[PDB]
Amino acid sequence: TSVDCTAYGPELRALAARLPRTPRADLYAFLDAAHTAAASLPGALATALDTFNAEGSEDGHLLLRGLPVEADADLPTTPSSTPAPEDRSLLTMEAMLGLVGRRLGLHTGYRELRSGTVYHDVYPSPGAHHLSSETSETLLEFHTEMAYHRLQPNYVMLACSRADHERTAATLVASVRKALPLLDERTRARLLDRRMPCCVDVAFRGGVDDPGAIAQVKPLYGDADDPFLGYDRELLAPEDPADKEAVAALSKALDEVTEAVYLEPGDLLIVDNFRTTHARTPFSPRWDGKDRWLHRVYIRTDRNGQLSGGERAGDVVAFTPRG
Repeated sequence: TSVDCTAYGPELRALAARLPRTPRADLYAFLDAAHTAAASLPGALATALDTFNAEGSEDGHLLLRGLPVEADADLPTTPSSTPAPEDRSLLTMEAMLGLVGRRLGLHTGYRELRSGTVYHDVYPSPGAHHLSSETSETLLEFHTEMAYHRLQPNYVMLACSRADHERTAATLVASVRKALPLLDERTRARLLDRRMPCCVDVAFRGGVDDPGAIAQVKPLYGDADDPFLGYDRELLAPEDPADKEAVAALSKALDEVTEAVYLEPGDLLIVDNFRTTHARTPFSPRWDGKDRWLHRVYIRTDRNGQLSGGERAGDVVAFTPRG
């Protein structure tokens, strides 16, 4: 689902100007300012966000196009490392992630990931691990983000400050609502609410006492007529022949319903992480200071066990595997 925000430029630039200019120096105050400002988002944008937040969509994502973004020459050099300096001045796409993010829910950091930070710069880095956002030449395979984490976020938001030079990197999404109809009843029944072993990303490894402590992921769960999805192409490890068969059918159906989006500066993609897997195709970095640069945040909502009380936008949570 897409929303052309070009006409909202003036109003959005003004809302961004309401926010503290050094976000990380007091991130709780920054996100509180963004929440108050979110109540003034242009009506059609606010309605699209609230509708997506409550209902999701058949295609599993909400793409905002044409948000205000700095001209290329007016942006800093593309980052070469993580974490970001706490003194970094606010970028317009970060302001948009603050506004749009708080309209949906609570920004959340993960202790073991990206130094426990909340705003993550996504840029290519040499020798990247194959499951990493730092990849470029190799395809980043379809996966639900942190499917194995008890505190898995409802949304992953990606805002583009710079696209790759040749604009070849495409962000791919596959929605369980489009894939499900392609599966037969036997396959759906096998997957629904069925726990299967799942490895975790690099950041969360360590401390696994035995095979019994390995995370367990239900590939489909919830309402049988409109299930949530948990899938990770590389990490999910079905053991019985029937489970493998079922996961392979699910993998094929997701491939068959793949939708591609080329993020350009000013674009902000909201992925429904409980119903949609995402991936990114290959691109070749130039290592010239102007490589692809996205900003990523994770958003928790009141849906399914993400919150237990007292949480604030800006909190950083620790790891607990599902199971």
